[PDB]
Amino acid sequence: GMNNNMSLQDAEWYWGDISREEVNEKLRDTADGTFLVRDASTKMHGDYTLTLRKGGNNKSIKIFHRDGKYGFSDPLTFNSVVELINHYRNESLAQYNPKLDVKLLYPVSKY
Repeated sequence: GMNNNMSLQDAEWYWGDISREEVNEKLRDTADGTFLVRDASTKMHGDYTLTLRKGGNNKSIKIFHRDGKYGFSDPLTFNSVVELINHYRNESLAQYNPKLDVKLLYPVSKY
């Protein structure tokens, strides 16, 4: 019984662990809505870093992973950027953090 439930590993927007330099290439044109997920914010509840464009600049708005999962609006159970992004871009980014309301509506990927 091969139960092949592939929710999220490599979305056409998602990265995981990168720098500013490939955030320079993806956050080039933009001023709003541009997710990717870099490193450089790893300590308390959150390893990788949902860097979002705000008025021309790459602002690191890091995920609530806790140990390694996904769930910001959820009690640490969502487990997929693809559904932790469907629910968030079609609603509000004041459900994640109420200091911004954009809603991840312009992410990039190289070409």
